[PDB]
Amino acid sequence: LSTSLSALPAAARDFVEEAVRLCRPREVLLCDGSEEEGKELLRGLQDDGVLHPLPKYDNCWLARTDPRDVARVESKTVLVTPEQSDAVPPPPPSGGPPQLGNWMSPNAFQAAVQERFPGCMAGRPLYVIPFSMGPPTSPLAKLGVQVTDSPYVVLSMRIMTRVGPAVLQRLDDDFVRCLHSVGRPLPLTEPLVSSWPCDPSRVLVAHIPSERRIVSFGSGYGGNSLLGKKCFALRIASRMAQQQGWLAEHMLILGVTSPSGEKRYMAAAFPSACGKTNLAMMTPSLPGWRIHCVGDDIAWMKFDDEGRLRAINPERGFFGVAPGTSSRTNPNAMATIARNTIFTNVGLRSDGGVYWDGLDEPTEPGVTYTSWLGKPWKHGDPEPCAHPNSRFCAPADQCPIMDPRWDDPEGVPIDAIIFGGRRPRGVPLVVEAFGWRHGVFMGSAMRSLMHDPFAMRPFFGYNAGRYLEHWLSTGLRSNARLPRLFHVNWFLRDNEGRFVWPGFGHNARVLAWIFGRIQGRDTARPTPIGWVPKEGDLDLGGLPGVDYSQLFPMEKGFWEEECRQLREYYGENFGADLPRDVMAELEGLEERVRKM
Ligand SMILES: [Mn+2]
Repeated sequence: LSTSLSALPAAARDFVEEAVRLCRPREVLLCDGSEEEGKELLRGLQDDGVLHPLPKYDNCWLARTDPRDVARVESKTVLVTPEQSDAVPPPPPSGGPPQLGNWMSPNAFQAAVQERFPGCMAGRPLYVIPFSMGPPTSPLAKLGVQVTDSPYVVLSMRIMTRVGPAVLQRLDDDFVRCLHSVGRPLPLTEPLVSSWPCDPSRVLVAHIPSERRIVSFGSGYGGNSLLGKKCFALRIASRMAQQQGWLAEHMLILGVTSPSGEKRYMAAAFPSACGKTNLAMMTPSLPGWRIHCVGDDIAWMKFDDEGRLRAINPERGFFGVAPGTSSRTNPNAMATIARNTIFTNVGLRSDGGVYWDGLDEPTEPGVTYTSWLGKPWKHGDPEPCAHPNSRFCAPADQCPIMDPRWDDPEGVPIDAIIFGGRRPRGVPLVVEAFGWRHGVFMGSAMRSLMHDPFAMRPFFGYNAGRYLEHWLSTGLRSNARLPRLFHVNWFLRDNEGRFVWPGFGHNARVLAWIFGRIQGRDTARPTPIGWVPKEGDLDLGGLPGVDYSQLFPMEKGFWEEECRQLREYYGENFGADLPRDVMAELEGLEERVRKM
């Protein structure tokens, strides 16, 4: 933290001074990403009452939020473009709520800024955060400058991105301007809740791609405030990608090594509550196989000169949902979050540790709890101890299975892309697409019952139909080594309501099959929905009782209904903006189902 801004290049300096004149902060501080700066930020945050130390652990801290500021606010998140059709398809003609993004006109956007930002930082320091999305020297990396009046945001951006000097050395006119304020100028006219400033009634999270700009007001929380995380890495980036010939995706990236020494990388898009982080840092249950984590949320991908799809993880840390995390379910995540971690809205224990539903850290008898609301809590309370969207924010380099190339500037070659879902019936354990367009259809048809195409539903940066067109166009690249495309479902249930598939480390068996398919192996049989593993070619050795026929249902009734639902979904939500090739795939599936 320094008041000297002379190291900022001209365009970055211009942006900072614009924000200063608008927001009227008490002082202006340039962040350098150093260890000493982190200690300073922590001290101020503890003094402000925002952070509780967690003396059970090594340098971990707990923040709590105002109950009105606990998650991304989709209804207040908007794309700002001169033409509405550049941002979103036509409104559902039957009058249903728009579900592929919100549009705000430039006129309306500017008027909204003018109601909110003038003088919003009075009495507060403004912090300048120069940051890189990706290793700063990667050809796939992109820079930003975020200004904010939240030390909490500064601390978390330091973890989630690359911040400081090394970024400054690369900074020119080409960066994303990221303007943030909690919207609580001093003096306060009423007490805060949990020392957490916000302006919930006026929250606005705006994306202005034509201006390389993100503007976020009134929330201090994760997806709204850490502008690299979703605003930049998916919304702004997806539009850049469409214009510049790459892909910015809501995908984990992992490396899979066979017992015989070959390594393949795979990306996977999962909607919420499908075990995304459990897959990305899985400990495999097939002897000889290794899994490494490259990232568990965002993937930026571009074809190289040889036609290989190269991916980087543009983030430097994990901002993960805490509830459910345990040594039983994810020992790698437990190791990642054991030190130098900021927890938000989890429970606090009398022994100075944390608590959330599912946590299995041994604790002494007589240990007691305080909920994320600051109230005493005991098991059986109608409310959870930790908020369901409570988070850890931890450096990625603490994950024991980080891939050796997780921060390699060249990126890793992707040979499979996996779409995920959670269905009790109908959708097989694993299916491979018959080709590129068929796979793009599978991605567009993902569910979460809600539809979540490519797991991008809340994160489109431009017309979702045109994003599907971009995916189709991408497959036409001359001499591209296109990854094979798959859809997986870990969550089929049997007649008794128990899972047919044990999941977790056994998911490695599904990755092993996919690995073999990448290798050109003759291990599949055709079905109306795509290729499935032949019985015997999916390794079920050591899984006695697991019933192959239950893992690969082929139910005509289910698919007839699924087709009806998709047709209605496409018609209402994409209309004329749906690419013909996608509709053609639905029509093909319909005809194949007719003959089954
Ligand atoms: Mn995500």
